[PDB]
Amino acid sequence: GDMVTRQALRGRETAALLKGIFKGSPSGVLRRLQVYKHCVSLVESGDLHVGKVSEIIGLLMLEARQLPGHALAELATLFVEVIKRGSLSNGKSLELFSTVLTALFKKQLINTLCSSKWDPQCVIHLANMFRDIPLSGEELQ
Repeated sequence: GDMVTRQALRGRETAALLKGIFKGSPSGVLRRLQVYKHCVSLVESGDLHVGKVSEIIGLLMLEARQLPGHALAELATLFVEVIKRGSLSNGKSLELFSTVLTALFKKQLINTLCSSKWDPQCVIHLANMFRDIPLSGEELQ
């Protein structure tokens, strides 16, 4: 994954890396999860252009449907940890988290999110994510 991260400076080969992820998919789950976490970190860096980040997020959302429950839960926990760290400055991570939540312990996940303290200057992005995936009657209150 580190080599792919180094090679994805231009952003042209990242799609080929996704094919490599497919080569991982058909050991595979852990490599895919690590690649997803590193891609989330790279998008959080913000160095990549808007179009490349949008295409990468779309491809990741499309590919996340086939992933198993354990990898999805691990990615959700990592996203919650990143939100607690408050190092997010783009809505692409919010869209990815919304897609992961839509794929679907979900009630416990949103309850734990509710118990947490929000980071100022990211409340609008949290609201964007919440309208992306609606909550229940009691959690929304």
